[PDB]
Amino acid sequence: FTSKFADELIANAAYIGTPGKGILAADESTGTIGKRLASINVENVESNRRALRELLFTTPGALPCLSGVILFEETLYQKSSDGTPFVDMLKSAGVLPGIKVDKGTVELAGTNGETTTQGLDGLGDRCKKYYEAGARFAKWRAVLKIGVNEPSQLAIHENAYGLARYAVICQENGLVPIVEPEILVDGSHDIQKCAAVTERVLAACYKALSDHHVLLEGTLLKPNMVTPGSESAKVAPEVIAEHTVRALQRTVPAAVPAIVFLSGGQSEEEATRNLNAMNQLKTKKPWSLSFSFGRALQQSTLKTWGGKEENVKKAQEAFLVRCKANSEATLGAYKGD
Amino acid sequence: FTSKFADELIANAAYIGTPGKGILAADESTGTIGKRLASINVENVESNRRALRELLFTTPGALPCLSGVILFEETLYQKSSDGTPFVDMLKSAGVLPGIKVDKGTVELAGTNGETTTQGLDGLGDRCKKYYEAGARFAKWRAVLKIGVNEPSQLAIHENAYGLARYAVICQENGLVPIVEPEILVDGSHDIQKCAAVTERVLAACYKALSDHHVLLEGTLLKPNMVTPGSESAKVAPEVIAEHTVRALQRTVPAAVPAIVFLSGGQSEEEATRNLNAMNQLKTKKPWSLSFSFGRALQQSTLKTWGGKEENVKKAQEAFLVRCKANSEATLGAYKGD
Amino acid sequence: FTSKFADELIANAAYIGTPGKGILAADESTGTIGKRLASINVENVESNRRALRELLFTTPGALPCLSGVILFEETLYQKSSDGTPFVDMLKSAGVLPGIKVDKGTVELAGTNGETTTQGLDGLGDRCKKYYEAGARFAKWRAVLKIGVNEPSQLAIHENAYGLARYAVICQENGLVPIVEPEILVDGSHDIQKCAAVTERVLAACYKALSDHHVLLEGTLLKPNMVTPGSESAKVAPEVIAEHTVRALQRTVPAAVPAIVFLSGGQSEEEATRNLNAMNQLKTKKPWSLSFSFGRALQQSTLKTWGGKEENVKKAQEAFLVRCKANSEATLGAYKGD
Amino acid sequence: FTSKFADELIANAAYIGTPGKGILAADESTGTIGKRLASINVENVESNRRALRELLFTTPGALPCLSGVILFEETLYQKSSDGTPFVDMLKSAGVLPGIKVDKGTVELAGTNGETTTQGLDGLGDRCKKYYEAGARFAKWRAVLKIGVNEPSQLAIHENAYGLARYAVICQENGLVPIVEPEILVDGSHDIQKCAAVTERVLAACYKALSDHHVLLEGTLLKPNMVTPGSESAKVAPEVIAEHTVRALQRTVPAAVPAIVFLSGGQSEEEATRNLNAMNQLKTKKPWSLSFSFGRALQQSTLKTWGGKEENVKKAQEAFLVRCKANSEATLGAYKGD
Repeated sequence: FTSKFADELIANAAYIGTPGKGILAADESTGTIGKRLASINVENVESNRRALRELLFTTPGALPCLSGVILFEETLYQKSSDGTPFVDMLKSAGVLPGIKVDKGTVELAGTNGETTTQGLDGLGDRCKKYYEAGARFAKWRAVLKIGVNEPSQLAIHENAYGLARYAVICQENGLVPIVEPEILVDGSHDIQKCAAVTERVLAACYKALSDHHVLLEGTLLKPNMVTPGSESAKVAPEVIAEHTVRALQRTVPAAVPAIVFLSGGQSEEEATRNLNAMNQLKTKKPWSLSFSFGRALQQSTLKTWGGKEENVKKAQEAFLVRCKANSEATLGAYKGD
Repeated sequence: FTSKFADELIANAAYIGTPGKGILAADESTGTIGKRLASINVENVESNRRALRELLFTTPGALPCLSGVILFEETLYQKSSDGTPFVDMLKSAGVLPGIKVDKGTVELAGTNGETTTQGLDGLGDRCKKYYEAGARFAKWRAVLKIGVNEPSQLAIHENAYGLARYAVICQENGLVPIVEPEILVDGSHDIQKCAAVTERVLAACYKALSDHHVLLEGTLLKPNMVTPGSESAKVAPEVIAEHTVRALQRTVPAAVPAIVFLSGGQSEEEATRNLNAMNQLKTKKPWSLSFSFGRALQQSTLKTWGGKEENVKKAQEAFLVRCKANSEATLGAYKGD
Repeated sequence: FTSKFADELIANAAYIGTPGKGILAADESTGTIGKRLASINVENVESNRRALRELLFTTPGALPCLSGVILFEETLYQKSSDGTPFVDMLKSAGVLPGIKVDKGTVELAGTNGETTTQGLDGLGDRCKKYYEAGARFAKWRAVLKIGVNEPSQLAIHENAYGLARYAVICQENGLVPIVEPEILVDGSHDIQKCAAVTERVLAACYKALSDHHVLLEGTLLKPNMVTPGSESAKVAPEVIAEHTVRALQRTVPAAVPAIVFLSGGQSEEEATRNLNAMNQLKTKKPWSLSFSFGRALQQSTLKTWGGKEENVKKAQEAFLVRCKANSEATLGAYKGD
Repeated sequence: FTSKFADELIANAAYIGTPGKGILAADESTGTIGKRLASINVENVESNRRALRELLFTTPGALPCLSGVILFEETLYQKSSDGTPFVDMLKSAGVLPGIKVDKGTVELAGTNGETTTQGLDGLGDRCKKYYEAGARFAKWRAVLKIGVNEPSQLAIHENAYGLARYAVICQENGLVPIVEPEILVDGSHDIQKCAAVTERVLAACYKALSDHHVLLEGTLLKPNMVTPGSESAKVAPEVIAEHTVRALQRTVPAAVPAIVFLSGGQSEEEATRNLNAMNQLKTKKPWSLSFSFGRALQQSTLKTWGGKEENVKKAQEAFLVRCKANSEATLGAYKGD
């Protein structure tokens, strides 16, 4: 398998990992963004979703910190207040538009609330329409949990091979697949457990991608950082960095151009600090270590904004703060704000 | 000497050397651009200079290939057709605006047509106005020639210490100085001679910068590539690369973040190919090897454009071709057109 | 799985990959060395085997080019003419002694002459005795072939999991396992085929090693270079290098410290030139690229020596030539004889 | 200036900077070693100096940690107890023998106790004899002090140009020159002052080496680490590392293959820790950062070795500890002992 998009996939995937840049995940479904809007007393109508995404995308200074922005299908075709398609707004600034293509998760019978991710049906034709609409990368999220018997062989197998198949289809249709095998932080396991599970899961995913003949140079990885569980004592950025980078060195081929971490419920500042520490570690890292943050990029902007329009300039200043901080983190040059 | 701009100088100088980006030198005076406009039957009025710079700067896809654009003073204050100041147009795309600050050359008594560069008088106050107008780097060109007795000790000394003093003033006023000691190609000397002269000159320049207590991590170097003289047989990109990188390894401190080659006499394609070969050399290179090209970036765009407006879309496609090619060259990934 | 030897394994595996050094494979059994001795009219008695190994190991200048020497069990316990144990001779020069621990190959029923490698029975106790005798690394050779239906899923699976189990036992007993999945060069397949098969095989091997909880940082890889088949047209070193390094980038974790190529029927000079080209390639290589050569290091020495003792000084100068050339090749600094 | 030794100079200088290796400075004159021997109640006769250097050089395990050993003229021609010439002992183990060639310092009139280094007279003929005796590198120590008006322009100029001229003569006779501009720690100045003085001194030295047409690729630098003065509070290894590496980045061309730090006033453990921290700094370092230690390698060995021969095995185990620790420090892998 050589795609006709092979050169463009390799160029775009490498571009996403440009030092100083990372990805804004703005791909929250109509429901998920509902929750976010609720959490700051705003109705979930298309009026407000458009307003919020426009706030982000027209923040002075923000787009230059961004190699990519993950959109939801609605937003991919939406225009701003002045009739500018968001995808053009992105492109003008050198930002690749991305598209969430998974159709969410379902529970696996005979497991303890483990899931598999849906979305392969008609995915080829979707990806082609998305490419035609200006998308150049894709997202698919697989979710694994840590427990006594988790993640199970079945959960791993299903999620790895679901990611691999998604990756091929993406590449056939000119979209760089972000491979996202998220290991949830939930629990009182220690960082060593997280490390072992992350190592096992990534090794399963790269084996699957090899079996599916995926062009690794035309892909991205969006893994969790290796951290203690959500109920365990927090640990310094340097400890997160050591464990995380060691896990990646053990599993992720050099052919992969960039690793764009998910924040997974870490605070805005903590996510930045952890990423920074990874870029300050003197060790073999044959991939860019960057960000693909949603909540960790938007949380404080959502709050400053609240509802209406006096707080746009203030919320845009807040958004710039986090974009700039994460950009600095990719270069290992974040000093704190 | 610690500048209050020290952090911003270091961040901006590092930014210019971002993999995938380089500098467009669009800083040709009112007269020099006249020549270029003449050469394609366009009158040299402010109407057309603005139109040409706008053509370049509003090329879809081009700005993302550019970490910086060197402007002439006129262009620094000019706006586009839609009222956007060029410096804002550039910033929105993450491009640093730069300013040519030298006042040209004068001949040195007692030499064989060797020059020194003028421009120190009132330079501080100029740089400060330029900073306030949105400029964040500066350019000063010293010119050296190769002859039986050239470059002379006097020419070298004058040009190195003129550059050093310019560099300090720049940094005091928040402009990253591009240090440009251009060794002209004119003559029948071979590449070995060029190498020895380039090594001598750069060693003189870094000595001067040390004596002037310049913050090297807040500077840039725009040297000639090491090539045979104008009357000698041209040589393969691999040979240009070997001699050039060896010269830089011998002279340019690792503290300097990036080396942005001038194109000099070189064609569009030749400049790209030579830069690419440098980025394919596996050797210790503690600086970004990038581009600061004028004619090598504009030549084919100037021609396609000709005069008027049906040839804008076509000329912008031509400009994108060269921007994209040089961007690929900074990554060592240029495969040819 | 944490070994008590973990720190020493990681230090020794990293040591083998020291730039300027590689491995001499002198581990040919009593029969195989018989063939080699025959091929230059010498009887296969313990007298001569000792004489030949002593010739190699007492070559002025040779041992400094060697981070390791793979021995056969006989040689591990043998002394030189003057009562110096070879293992002390090696250690004095900073050379790690290694031990061949596989018991050869057997054919797999239902395949077309594909093999699996034997030797797991009592391997733990062997490795412990070998460690006590001064061995610090081990060798196990798996063999895969290329054909219409080869290598088969069964061959791959058997060889990968045989290597993995061998690797853990090694590490439990303080021997750095060289993981050697040799894909035989035999056939008229092209280099693209070799690339695809090498990529599939290595991916299967690292999956197995992960399943077996092997410490990658305490291992080595001895793969075939990626080459056209033995019956296909030879190609330039730079082509071998491009395909080989690409295959390794796609499959071998950064955690592995070093890759010591087998020569696999290449000539002395060709092996050196191919290794050199790999170290001249500007590309992400998170491991040392070195040599583990047998015939490619000894062939010309065997011949110069012949049988008799007038040709020792001459044969030792020949051996030094190849040691020195391969040492230079590890640094990318080999220019030809 | 092209030496006939140019290839061998470049290969040997690069060899000295092999990761995992550094230099033992055992070159203390008849007087200086007197002091060391006195300090542990041993008479300064050639009997005992030989015994001490033999102790070091015949330590099981030590030589593999060493790319070079700097000798005093006496030791260069000495043999061990068993008739083995030291230079053969070194070579057998892959260690380059080096020779101290300066003839000590003299005071500069019109300065405040500043010195210049002697030794240029007949140095060519000495270097040639030394090369013939098996030496392949050389050492010359310049001494600078830090005061209100020190180091003076005159002291710097004299020492830089003395080093440059020494370097040329070395290279003409096939010895890699170690350039050693030692800035003494004496005083109450802070680390920032040491940094500024080290940067000024090194910049003067590389300017001089350029003027003298020295082949940088065939040289070594032995500078002080950047530290607080002798009367100021000691500072953490990370702070030493940051200031030291920054000073070198600012001044030492990439063409120089290795920087072999002098230990100066530092303890064994402190020297190792500081070196290690430099190799753990994530920053552009286009040279090997290694060691050329005297006191920091020998101090604890001198003490364990009382004078008599029952304490040799114990003192050799102590010497191995420091060799092993510094070797690990060159790799950034020292964890403490």
